[PDB]
Amino acid sequence: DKTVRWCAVSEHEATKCQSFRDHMKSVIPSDGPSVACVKKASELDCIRAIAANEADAVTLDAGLVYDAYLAPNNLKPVVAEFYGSKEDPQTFYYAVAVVKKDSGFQMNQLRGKKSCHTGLGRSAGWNIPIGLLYCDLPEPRKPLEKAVANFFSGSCAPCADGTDFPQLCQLCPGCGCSTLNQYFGYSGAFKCLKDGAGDVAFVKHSTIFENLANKADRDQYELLCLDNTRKPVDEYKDCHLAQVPSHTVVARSMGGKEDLIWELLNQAQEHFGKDKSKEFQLFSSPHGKDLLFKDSAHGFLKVPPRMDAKMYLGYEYVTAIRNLREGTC
Ligand SMILES: [Fe+3]
Repeated sequence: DKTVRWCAVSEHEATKCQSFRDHMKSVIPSDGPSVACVKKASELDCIRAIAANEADAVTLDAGLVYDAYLAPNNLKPVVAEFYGSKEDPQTFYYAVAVVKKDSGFQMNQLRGKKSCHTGLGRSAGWNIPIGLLYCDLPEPRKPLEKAVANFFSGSCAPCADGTDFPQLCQLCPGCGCSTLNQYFGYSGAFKCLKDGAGDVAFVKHSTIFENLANKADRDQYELLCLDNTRKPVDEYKDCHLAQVPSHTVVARSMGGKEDLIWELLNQAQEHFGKDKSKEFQLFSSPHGKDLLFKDSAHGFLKVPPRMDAKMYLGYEYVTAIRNLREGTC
């Protein structure tokens, strides 16, 4: 029963945040918790702000959860999104590589292609695909951006430094790290492919389904599998790059209001979860896709007491991330 300062990244998320706040007021008693909205330019800024006691919560892709746990931020995950359905919640998802039908190349022929990424340091759009191509990348592999810029003949990697690596923002000038960059995120990375700027988009299994309603439109796309073959977008379970942890809401390790955060989100998913309301929806919005939370999420699950980021992500994934900034071949 106090205020939770939610960190909204840019204009769109801010708008949804304002709606979230108002609708919650109309249904949460006077002794219930409330939402306040803080607008930031990026997720990176949100991490700082929470650590500096300027905000209290923000949902992050598991890839960014690692950087949020690192000093001097020291944030911890408190609430996780789950996908699939309520009967059988999936606390993970599939990273896939989407391409257009008959484009003519396999996984082993990516050098020279144009790639569309959700964002720098993110699970599906960066960490996984780059981790798999790592050794096939040219040297030096430090900084990593360098190698990626030289592997592909241009790409869109939101949040990257366009000054230092201009090839990385070739498909999306500036490399905007928010929805203001139309090619940002899952659906942004997909549009980058659909519009014809890129040859491959690294997103999740639900992305194409979230964007193309007709099975006939989806039939014009395919998935690149690790065995250098292609498969239909609905056969992602046999044709994906990896399984990664679900997105999660992070908070301060000290005086982080984890109790209020859970109390709020739990009431939120009950009143405005999937199919629960005509006035407001927590997992969709006329203002855009994946705002504040993923459209593909069906609810939340409280993370076990005082769990750290390494434990949440898993040693295998943590290990994958570490090598990404070091590794040999
Ligand atoms: Fe993600």
